[PDB]
Amino acid sequence: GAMGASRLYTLVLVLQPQRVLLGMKKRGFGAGRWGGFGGKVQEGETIEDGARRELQEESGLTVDALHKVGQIVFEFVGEPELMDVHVFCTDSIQGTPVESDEMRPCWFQLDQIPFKDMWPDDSYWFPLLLQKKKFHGYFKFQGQDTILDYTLREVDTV
Ligand SMILES: Nc1nc2ncccc2[nH]1
Repeated sequence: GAMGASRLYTLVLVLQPQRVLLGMKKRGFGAGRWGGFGGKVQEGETIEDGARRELQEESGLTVDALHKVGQIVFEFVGEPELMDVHVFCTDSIQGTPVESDEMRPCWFQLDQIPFKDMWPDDSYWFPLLLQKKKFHGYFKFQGQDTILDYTLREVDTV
C-alpha cells in the first residue's frame, strides 16, 4: 500500500575539524541521548530556515551557512506517520552554546563520538557525515532501541 505520510524535520550537526557539538535531550522522546539540534518545520517555513530556527532555539547559536548532508526517514512500529529528517552541517558558528529547556550541550572530540549514548542509527550514517559523503537512509524502529529494518546509500545529491 501507499507509503505512510511523513512529518518534515531538520537536524543540524555543528561539526568542526576536531570536534562536534551535541546536545543531550533532557525530556520527552529520546531523552537521555546525545544528538544534533532540530525539530519540526513550521507551516510556510523553508527547510533551511527551520533548521536555523531550531538550532537557535535549542542551542542559542546562529550560523552563516548550513550545508545539506543527508536525509533520514524514521518509522516507529505502531505509529503510521514517518519522520522525514533533513540533515545539515555547519562549521562556522557565532556565539556560545547555551543550555535550553530541551538540550544540554557539550563538545565531543571526533575520536570520542559518544555512540553508546546516541540513537542506534547514528552508528550507520554519522561516519558518512564525517567523511563528507551525502546519504539517504531509512530506519524502522521497535521502540527506542531496536532496529527492525534499515536502508542506507551514499548519494551525490541530497
Ligand atoms: N539520530 C536520531 N535522532 C532521532 N530522533 C527521533 C527518532 C529517531 C532518531 N534517530
